[PDB]
Amino acid sequence: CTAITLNGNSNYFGRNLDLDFSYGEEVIITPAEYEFKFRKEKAIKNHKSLIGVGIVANDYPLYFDAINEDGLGMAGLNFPGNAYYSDALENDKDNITPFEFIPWILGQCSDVNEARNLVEKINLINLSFSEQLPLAGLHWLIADREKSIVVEVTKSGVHIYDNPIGILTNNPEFNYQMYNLNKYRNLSISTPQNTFSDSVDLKVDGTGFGGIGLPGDVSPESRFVRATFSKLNSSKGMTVEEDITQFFHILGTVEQIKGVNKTESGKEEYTVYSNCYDLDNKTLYYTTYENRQIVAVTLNGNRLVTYPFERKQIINKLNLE
Amino acid sequence: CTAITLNGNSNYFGRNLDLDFSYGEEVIITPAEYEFKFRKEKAIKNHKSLIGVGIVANDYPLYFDAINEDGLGMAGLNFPGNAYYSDALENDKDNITPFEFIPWILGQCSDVNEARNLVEKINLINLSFSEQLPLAGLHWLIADREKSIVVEVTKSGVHIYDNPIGILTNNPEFNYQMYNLNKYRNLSISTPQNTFSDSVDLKVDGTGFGGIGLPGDVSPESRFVRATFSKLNSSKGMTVEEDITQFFHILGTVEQIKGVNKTESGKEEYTVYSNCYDLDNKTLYYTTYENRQIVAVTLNGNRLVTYPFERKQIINKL
Amino acid sequence: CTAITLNGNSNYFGRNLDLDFSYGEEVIITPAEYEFKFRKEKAIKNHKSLIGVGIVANDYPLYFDAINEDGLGMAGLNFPGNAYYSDALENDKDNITPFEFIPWILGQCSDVNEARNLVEKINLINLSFSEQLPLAGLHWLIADREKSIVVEVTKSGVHIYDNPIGILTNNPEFNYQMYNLNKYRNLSISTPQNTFSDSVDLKVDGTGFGGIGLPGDVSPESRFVRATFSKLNSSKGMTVEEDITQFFHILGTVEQIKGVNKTESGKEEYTVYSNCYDLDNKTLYYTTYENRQIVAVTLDKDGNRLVTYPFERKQIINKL
Amino acid sequence: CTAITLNGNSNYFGRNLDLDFSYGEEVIITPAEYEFKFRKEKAIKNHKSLIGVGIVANDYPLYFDAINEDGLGMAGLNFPGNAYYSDALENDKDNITPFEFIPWILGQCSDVNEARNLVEKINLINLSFSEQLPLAGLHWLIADREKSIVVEVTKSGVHIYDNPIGILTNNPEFNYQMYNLNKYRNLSISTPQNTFSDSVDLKVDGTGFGGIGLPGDVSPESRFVRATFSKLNSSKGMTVEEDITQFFHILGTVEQIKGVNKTESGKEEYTVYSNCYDLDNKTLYYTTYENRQIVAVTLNGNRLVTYPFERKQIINKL
Ligand SMILES: C[C@H](CCC(=O)NCC(=O)O)[C@H]1CC[C@H]2[C@@H]3[C@H](O)C[C@@H]4C[C@H](O)CC[C@]4(C)[C@H]3C[C@H](O)[C@]12C
Ligand SMILES: C[C@H](CCC(=O)NCC(=O)O)[C@H]1CC[C@H]2[C@@H]3[C@H](O)C[C@@H]4C[C@H](O)CC[C@]4(C)[C@H]3C[C@H](O)[C@]12C
Ligand SMILES: C[C@H](CCC(=O)NCC(=O)O)[C@H]1CC[C@H]2[C@@H]3[C@H](O)C[C@@H]4C[C@H](O)CC[C@]4(C)[C@H]3C[C@H](O)[C@]12C
Ligand SMILES: C[C@H](CCC(=O)NCC(=O)O)[C@H]1CC[C@H]2[C@@H]3[C@H](O)C[C@@H]4C[C@H](O)CC[C@]4(C)[C@H]3C[C@H](O)[C@]12C
Repeated sequence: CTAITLNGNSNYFGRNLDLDFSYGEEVIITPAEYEFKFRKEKAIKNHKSLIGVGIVANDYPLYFDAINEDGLGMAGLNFPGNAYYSDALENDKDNITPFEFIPWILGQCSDVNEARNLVEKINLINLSFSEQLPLAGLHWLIADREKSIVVEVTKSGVHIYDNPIGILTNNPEFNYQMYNLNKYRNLSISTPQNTFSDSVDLKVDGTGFGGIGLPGDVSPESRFVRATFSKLNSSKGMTVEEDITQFFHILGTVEQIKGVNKTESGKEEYTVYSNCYDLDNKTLYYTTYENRQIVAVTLNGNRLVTYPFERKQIINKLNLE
Repeated sequence: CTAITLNGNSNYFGRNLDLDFSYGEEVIITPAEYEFKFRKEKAIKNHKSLIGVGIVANDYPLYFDAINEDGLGMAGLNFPGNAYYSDALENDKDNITPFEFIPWILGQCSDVNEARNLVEKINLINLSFSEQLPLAGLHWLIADREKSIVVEVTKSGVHIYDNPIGILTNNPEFNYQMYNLNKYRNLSISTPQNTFSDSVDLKVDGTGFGGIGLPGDVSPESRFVRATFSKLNSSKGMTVEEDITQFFHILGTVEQIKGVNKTESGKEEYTVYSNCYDLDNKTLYYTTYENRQIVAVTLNGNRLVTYPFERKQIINKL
Repeated sequence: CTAITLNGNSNYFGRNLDLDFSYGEEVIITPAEYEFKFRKEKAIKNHKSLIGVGIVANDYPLYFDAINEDGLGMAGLNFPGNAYYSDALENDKDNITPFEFIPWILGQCSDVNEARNLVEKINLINLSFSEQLPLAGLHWLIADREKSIVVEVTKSGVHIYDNPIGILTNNPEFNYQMYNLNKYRNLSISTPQNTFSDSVDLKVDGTGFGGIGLPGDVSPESRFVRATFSKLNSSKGMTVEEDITQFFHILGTVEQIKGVNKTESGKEEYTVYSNCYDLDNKTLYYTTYENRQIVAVTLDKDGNRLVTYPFERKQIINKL
Repeated sequence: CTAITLNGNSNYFGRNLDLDFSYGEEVIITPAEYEFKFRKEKAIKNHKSLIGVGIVANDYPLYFDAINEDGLGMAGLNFPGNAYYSDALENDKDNITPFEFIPWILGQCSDVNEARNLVEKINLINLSFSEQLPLAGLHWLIADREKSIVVEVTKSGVHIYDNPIGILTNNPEFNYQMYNLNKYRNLSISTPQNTFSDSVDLKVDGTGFGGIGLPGDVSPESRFVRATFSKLNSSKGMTVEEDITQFFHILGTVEQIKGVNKTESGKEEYTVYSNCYDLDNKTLYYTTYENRQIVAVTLNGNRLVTYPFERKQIINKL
């Protein structure tokens, strides 16, 4: 997984979902009056509306990522072995499951400071959705038009990090990912000078020599460094449309193609989908492994509204046969 | 630039064009009876038809890359400083300009063996198209449904290589690009064993550790390595559409986004377009920096036929 | 700085000292009845005798590293910015200065277990030796013939780590150094198989291809990785002499030569000295940048006065 | 193997011998009137005196490396599969065996210019010293106080390269090794500026960050890069003693310790010996894997004078 933010003509938030199969992902709109039920807390019948990507099960929106009507976003990314959910209920804290976490925050919070105050006081409980859909360890990026935070709930407690670069992947923990950037300080967007030695006449026979050292593999640390470099150095766009186009290019630099990353099961990890939310305009844009054409749905009831993903390449054919 | 081939349900050939500006390139179809004129050789009045990408100047198709009706493809890629074009004509050679080279081969040859035979008799001469379009240094990938060759014309002469992997980028020369792969033999698609030492407990907290050491930057040698790793390991598709999708993902692994590669001039190098030719079906598929949605035109008079590129993002709004 | 342990025919502990300048360091033996004075604790008049390397100031042994008569070793290595020394006394603790730490542990402890029990009760306090000799940020490797620990005293408190590989350099903190090893699991001492793709005939035209990916620079994390690789894979010696030989080869893999590492002052950081303590035989072996020949000194252990041997800083060449 | 030159207060040449066993190497002085016999050329009764390292078989000095009385040095380094020795005699060339090569050059030449003239008319012939000492592929560094050349005799003939850096290891061929330096131009001896991005506050918590990217392994290409970086940046000494000390520190950067490099035989490759010749003072300095103490012998007869290497650690016990 890779999640990023971008500040341009509007303000954006999005992710690659990286997995060795598809859940049959869809656009899910949760209107204001869809009743959010909680395993261990009281229902909320009136809340902020959400748009995002996930699956519906038992008429519950299982968000992979989403935004709300105020342009606050939240994404769950794989965090195997580091996530620690409590086996105890707290009498003085909201006892919230991981699958309830996106609704709990995006339903009630208009910005990152409100999200942070609510997250500080949460008890994330170790309770699975169902036998079919068991828990797996996550961590979260939470973003608004101004800034982003990382939430990692581990054995040492609820950690909230200011995220100065608006980047997140998988393991390790965020301080380790941020520390890992320090050894790449020498990378550049332009042909560097010969600091190796002015006693040898080193030749440059192409462009891009300044990036040499940037890791190119799809390990989480490599994707965290490559996404950071690509995002922080990406050219400014003239329009919102150029920004969205640029955002999918940034997610592309860390995309996983089928065949380069074979999991323990022997299945191929790949970028199932990519998305870009325009936070200011509350619009979801997405692509899938199978379809390059961007698809847009805007957030404008007590029932979920769903649009299933097209998993076929939609080609503009100029001529037949 | 990066050019690749792929063998799947059908057989493919295509490239990224990486530059700091667009030339206003378009689809050009050159029909059988468009007359090819050469600066130092007899005109060809009747030839194979071409579909490709480039510009039309003075009613002449300046191809960046193209295929013919037989499914033979040819791409010119930047080769600055190494390309050497002769000021001298040779009476025992075909004297051909670099900009005439795609027409000369694709007009006349049905396959790579025929291409190699014609290249073996060539003398690439130092005459520019015009004062406004001077020669730049190029090398070529020539591919059919079965195999590919690289043509590099340098000070030491006309070099033709068998391309065992179907990959080409820019400098250096092909024997250096191929030799450069050897130090990456240890890379893997899978989590490796701890060979570092049995005496320390090294842990894996994520997938993709096998690839650690693959280069990520957009230098030509890094892109040669990354394209090769991505292409040779890419999963087989079950249909031609799955193959075209997979092809565009492979070119995506070595795409240049605006901002990460700033030239001597201070302009941003970027992937202007990406294309995939289906050689067996004679169909061109392409994308542009500005438009993710693939456009297709199939090769099915004596005048150039053109289809301008649309550089606007075509978004499906539900 | 790089500090290592090695287990062979005997058991060894030692370090590179990497600095911009020599500090006039020399061999210092502290005998059993040299009185150890502490700023905030009772003097120790009878203790284990020490042999190590450091400077003498106002008749006090300021050790860079040392062992005791029981073969317990301790080294202080640079840890700038991360080291945090307390401005206050702490209640149920021994209040010990950083310059007193080596005397405090090696004077009283015979093994790592005892060292750990003592460090658990310690508070390192922000008092300098003198105006001319202010405190620098350090962390410590403590080693015996069996095992080693790391001590890092930071803002979050006194941390003690089991050191499963017997390696320490500088920054970052020990959990970061250890985690950083994980990305190198694929390195090998032998020619690897082509796992890149069996669709391309990759050729091997020399030995050492298994190591490709091992970092070669003298940053502290690169030295941590390269020392770990060299030490864990180093061939076993047949004799104690072969072990000592090997130990100096291992420190050599992460030596800093003059010219490759230029500090902010313009001065080059370099390996001032390398040492190997034979813990079982209580013998200090050392080399200097200037002199390749190993010098040996054995633990002068009775008495009450510091005994010192200055470093030979000339190349001692066998002319036939 | 790694061979280097260094220019300081005097001028130096020397090498690491990297192998998985010892031949019982020794110092060999060949006097002026030891008769050099050649399998296919006229004997040389009077020549320049030699001091070097190697073995003596059948009263013949088999040098691994040596200098002569004029301060001209030559070293043979492993070059497996690339070295090609001729199965033909050439009437217009000197037909010299690989094991005669060092005597042929150092015996007759007073500097690298002269060496180049003689190599331009050599034919290295496929003729072994004996059944027990068969030919292995070599290439050569030839060095004087001013400059150095590399000789690689391959399938495509006798190649001679100016060596602008005074470094040699093993494979690949010299143009490939020099080309491979170009991707390291960004390395530095000082803490670099944050060029990665202004928008993130990257921290430096130690010294040596400028070298990040330098390869640390003992592959021939990694040793070439590392030796080059270490030698071109090494600090000047104010004395000859400080130069010799520095020289052993530079070779130490690319030394092979027992255990990190296992040959196809499963034996450990290690730096058997390191040497430093003072070319101006005609003095050999050497260390062995087993003895850190530097040993000196000066070049000051019909007979080889030889001193075995001590392979015991000579420790100063106070
Ligand atoms: C891509 C990863 C895969 C994680 C995983 O299973 N890793 C195991 C591992 O790597 O060891 C995450 C991101 C969003 C996750 C889903 C969302 O949180 C919504 C929902 C939450 C439920 O608790 C479990 C099912 C699921 C569909 C989740 C399945 C899966 O958890 C997803 C899709
Ligand atoms: C500029 C690019 C190569 C990319 C590049 O230079 N990027 C920077 C880099 O990689 O350093 C090349 C590829 C094909 C070339 C064109 C084709 O060969 C057709 C035609 C050939 C004429 O001789 C000169 C004009 C031109 C339009 C050429 C202009 C230009 O020469 C092109 C479009
Ligand atoms: C000053 C250097 C730190 C290295 C460094 O960063 N210098 C290069 C530079 O400044 O660029 C340290 C390393 C070991 C230190 C000594 C040892 O820790 C022992 C002892 C400890 C006392 O607390 C202070 C005096 C001193 C002699 C210390 C003096 C000095 O504090 C030394 C020698
Ligand atoms: C094999 C080594 C180089 C080290 C090596 O091969 N590396 C191990 C590896 O990388 O596998 C070379 C260097 C000098 C060579 C010798 C000298 O040229 C002198 C002499 C030359 C004779 O033609 C063959 C025997 C020999 C003793 C040679 C044996 C052997 O040919 C030597 C000693």
